[PDB]
Amino acid sequence: ICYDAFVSYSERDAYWVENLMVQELENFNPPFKLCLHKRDFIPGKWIIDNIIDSIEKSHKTVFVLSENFVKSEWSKYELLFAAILILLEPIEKKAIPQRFCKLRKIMNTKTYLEWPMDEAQREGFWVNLRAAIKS
Amino acid sequence: ICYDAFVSYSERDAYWVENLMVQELENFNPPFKLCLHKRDFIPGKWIIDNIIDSIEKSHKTVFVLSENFVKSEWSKYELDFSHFRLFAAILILLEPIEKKAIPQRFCKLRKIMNTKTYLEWPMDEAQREGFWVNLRAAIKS
Amino acid sequence: ICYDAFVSYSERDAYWVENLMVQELENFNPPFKLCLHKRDFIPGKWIIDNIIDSIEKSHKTVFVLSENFVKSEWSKYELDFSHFRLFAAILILLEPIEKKAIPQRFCKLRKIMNTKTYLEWPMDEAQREGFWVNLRAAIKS
Amino acid sequence: ICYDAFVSYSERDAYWVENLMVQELENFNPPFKLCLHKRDFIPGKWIIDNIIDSIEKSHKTVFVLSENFVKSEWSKYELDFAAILILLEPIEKKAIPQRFCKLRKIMNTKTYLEWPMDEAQREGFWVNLRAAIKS
Repeated sequence: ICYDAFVSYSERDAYWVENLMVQELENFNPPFKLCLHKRDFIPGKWIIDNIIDSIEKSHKTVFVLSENFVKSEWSKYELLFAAILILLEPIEKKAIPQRFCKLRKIMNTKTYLEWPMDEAQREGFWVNLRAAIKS
Repeated sequence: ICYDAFVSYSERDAYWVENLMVQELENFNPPFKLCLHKRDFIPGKWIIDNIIDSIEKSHKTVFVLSENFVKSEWSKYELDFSHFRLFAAILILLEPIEKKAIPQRFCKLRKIMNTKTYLEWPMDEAQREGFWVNLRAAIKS
Repeated sequence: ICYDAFVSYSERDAYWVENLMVQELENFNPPFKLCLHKRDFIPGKWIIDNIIDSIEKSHKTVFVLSENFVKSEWSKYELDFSHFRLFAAILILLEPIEKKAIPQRFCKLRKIMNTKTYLEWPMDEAQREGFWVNLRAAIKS
Repeated sequence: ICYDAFVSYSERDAYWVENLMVQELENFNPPFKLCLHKRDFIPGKWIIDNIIDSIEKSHKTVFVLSENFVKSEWSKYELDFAAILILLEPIEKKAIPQRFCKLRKIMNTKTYLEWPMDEAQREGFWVNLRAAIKS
């Protein structure tokens, strides 16, 4: 085991993950060891490779859910269920196709963390996230 | 499986790989069949593919370490290609690399640089005769 | 698995599949989960895969056989998807076909028209009420 | 088993395969059951699928060798591991890159059949072939 978490996010949500989340975690004290998929990996796309082995070499895996993540990043996983979900923006459970089940399942169960649209509550969001990670 | 070794290096440490090691390994008798990174990858296909097909079509992969390579090439072999479990891979430490200067995300390489299991290019021309003796020794293992 | 069954059919045989089979299966109670070939296959993906992403994403595969079908869409499963050895796959037979008009390259489909293992869709405006019951039971099987 | 033989060839040698070869066999009597790869399968490219399986469904496997066969068809074999070879055009064992070795093997095994450069021997070319095919 090498990192405390594998963060699977989408190139669009990149800003949030590589900037803000990285700030509230990799710059914590003591710091968290993060393996950001989109930042650390060759921007080419894959599966067997790393992902699993990279995941299995990190204490936890974070899926930064959002509509962007559905379009382009989920598609693979459907085709770890330990796993920490993060709902960055509200996704319409319905608006989610019926061919993307495992998501729905893992979704509805509610083993997820919801990022707040209210600046004030962010301070707490992390607190729960770090806790979840360090769980 | 057509090569003896797939040498992966940085353009920075070019001269050495191309003008010293190659001579040393290719001319040696008998000679070695080498696949060469920044000097001989096939068109069309994208690099990473070439890199793979190479890593795949050759007995061993010889990595030429150097702060500049750790900064621009090593990420690949420890992540995107983790599934290749390359860590039999031979490592050459061309120059010195302080451990603490190694990105924290690179645990395989850190374990490498701690286990001191790499061929270290000597600065005393005298000792190279031996360097070369283990490099082949290694490749041909 | 994310779908109860994946219906593979021609475009000439739609009304049947898309209006009846749907009504009878996607409106039962409790309703079924169906993946209709010429209806829910995504764009950004190439058909073949689009298929493999359904075959595997469903408990069973329903092959609405017809004359047209064999002509315009059977090949795919005779060799392309011949590694999946689909022959648990349900085989419907919506209309008659002369076993002599079936291409000789379609070995497997031959065996299909011999062991006559499939649900033939009846002309009997009465014996049909039982086709769909044999259908569901094949799916839910 | 179901096919008399399998034909692996480069899209660029089709006119010879999908034409001369066929009108010489699939149109013989009794006709041969041939499954030409570039002709019958979907133009998508793969490996596990078909090929080995479709191969395990023919009494033989015929490779139509030629510079074009290497540029687009052999690369696939060299990486993965009865066989009738049909050298269409003379291919110098030199031009064969050091990365096409399982090839220089089969090649330097001279277990092939050459396409004659003289109209005369043509009619004969087809004989030896049909032989090896049915044999």
